[PDB]
Amino acid sequence: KLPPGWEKRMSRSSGRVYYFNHITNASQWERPSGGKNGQGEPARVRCSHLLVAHSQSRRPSSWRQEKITRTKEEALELINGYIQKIKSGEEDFESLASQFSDCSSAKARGDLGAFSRGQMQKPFEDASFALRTGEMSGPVFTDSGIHIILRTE
Repeated sequence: KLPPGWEKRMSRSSGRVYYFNHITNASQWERPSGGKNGQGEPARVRCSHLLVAHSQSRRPSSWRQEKITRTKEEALELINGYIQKIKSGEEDFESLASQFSDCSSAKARGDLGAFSRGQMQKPFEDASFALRTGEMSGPVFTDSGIHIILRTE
């Protein structure tokens, strides 16, 4: 029971019963599913993401600032914060991706078009293919920094 990645947990020092995904890093009270077996995975998936980079990113630069100084932890604070804002409904994913993303895709609502396994960084890819149409991920790390993936197709 539970699609690839999913699991049942309980937050530290806080009695919370919810679902967690080891691949997407998504957290939610609601159960992801409710009999669709041998479902495997699609061959292609269109995705949008918002990327925050830190000092250890392969390319500590982006269209937002000539030189990235923020640390890993600081960049993670930002992701979380953007996630908090997305989920609360206070701010949609696209506008946040267009305002703060460190990938040139920011000028495209953060879209990346449909892709298949092979091109993207394995961490980002595994997440993307583990996400379902309309689902959003939790923090995702790659040599580019920390992402927030949103599968559109």
